[PDB]
Amino acid sequence: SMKLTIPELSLVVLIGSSGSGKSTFAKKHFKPTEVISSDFCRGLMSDDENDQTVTGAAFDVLHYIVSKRLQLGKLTVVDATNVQESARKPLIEIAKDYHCFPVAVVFNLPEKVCQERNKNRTDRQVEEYVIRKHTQQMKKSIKGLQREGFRYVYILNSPEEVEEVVFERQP
Amino acid sequence: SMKLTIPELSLVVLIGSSGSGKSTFAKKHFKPTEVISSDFCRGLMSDDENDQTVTGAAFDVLHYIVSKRLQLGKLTVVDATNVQESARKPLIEIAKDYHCFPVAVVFNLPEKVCQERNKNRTDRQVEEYVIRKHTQQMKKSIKGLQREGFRYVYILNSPEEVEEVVFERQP
DNA sequence: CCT
Ligand SMILES: Nc1nc2c(ncn2[C@@H]2O[C@H](COP(=O)(O)OP(=O)(O)OP(=O)(O)O)[C@@H](O)[C@H]2O)c(=O)[nH]1
Ligand SMILES: Nc1nc2c(ncn2[C@@H]2O[C@H](COP(=O)(O)OP(=O)(O)OP(=O)(O)O)[C@@H](O)[C@H]2O)c(=O)[nH]1
Ligand SMILES: [Mg+2]
Ligand SMILES: [Mg+2]
Repeated sequence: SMKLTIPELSLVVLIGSSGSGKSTFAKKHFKPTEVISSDFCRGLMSDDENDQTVTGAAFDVLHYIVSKRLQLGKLTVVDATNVQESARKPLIEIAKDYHCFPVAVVFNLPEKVCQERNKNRTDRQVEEYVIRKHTQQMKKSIKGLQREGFRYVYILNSPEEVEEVVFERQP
Repeated sequence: SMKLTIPELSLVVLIGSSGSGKSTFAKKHFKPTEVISSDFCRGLMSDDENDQTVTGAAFDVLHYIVSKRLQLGKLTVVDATNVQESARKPLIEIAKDYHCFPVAVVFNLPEKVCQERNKNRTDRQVEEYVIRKHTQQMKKSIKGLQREGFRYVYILNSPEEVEEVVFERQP
């Protein structure tokens, strides 16, 4: 296995294109109440599936819920694309304010893996250009994550490595 | 600053071309007895500064000293180039054997910075082709370090980032 | 400088 160490109080930020397997991974490794996804926060704002007209409100709600869980000292996982620096920065600042380590888990998979998974999804699908763009953004982001303020940066480079991951939580 | 977290029980493996500043960095951040350098181990095998033939024995000696220190529960830093996967593999095995975390600290500096520091050092220089080779080997190594078994991988991407490092040791 |  590939062991990824995280502090008992962490903010775990998943970073990956649509189709990279972020939500699948979060379900496998974390309790449901530890995981706050952008899709869930959109669903609070709208009774339409994956409503694109409420994006800003949904991310405001995600930041708020994340902050209040960290205030209570509860480990939290942010399940969103997080491929833009502008997306990650508030999460780093929130972790700081609550004396929490921010941890990056990056799904560094080839674009084709994500494009192929996308076409077979039974929940929702995105257009090909979205995944092309996310993948470019993700790859561009890797080098500067430590400098951005992530205390541990874990990069997963294939489905096989993702599959092998085990988390070790430290008190 | 850039905070690098390491457990009190760590094997810290410095990875970098000749000239990248490994020994200077080790001296700034760790106690002298914590640092085992390949240069010191060659010196135990020969007073001939340029006796090429002692390299294999010197690394056997280095590995054994590291083993015994980790067995004693003493944090140890390996001060050698560590740019070949074959050099890192036995160090990872040692850390595992004594239930210690192997940590990678990578001096990802441009070849030119290393070449210039080599030209200007007054202690012991290497030939230009050596630094060209080391830098190529170092860059090729970065992606695979986590999969080799390093539990924390810290990449320093400029002299500015190297100077900003502070270690936080956690027990 | 793991030649
Ligand atoms: N074979 C295999 N398929 C996977 C794996 N992980 C995810 N998938 C499939 O890939 C598709 C996308 O997975 P998700 O976890 O929803 O991807 P995501 O990164 O959350 O995507 P977004 O929510 O759009 O950002 C789903 O149909 C998954 O079942 C995996 O580890 N192995
Ligand atoms: N300006 C500046 N010079 C440095 C720094 N670190 C090292 N140097 C200089 O670079 C030269 C080599 O530094 P070392 O620490 O000996 O490099 P090394 O990586 O141990 O080299 P090898 O033992 O040959 O593998 C010395 O002359 C240092 O004074 C630094 O952080 N800033
Ligand atoms: Mg998802
Ligand atoms: Mg040195």
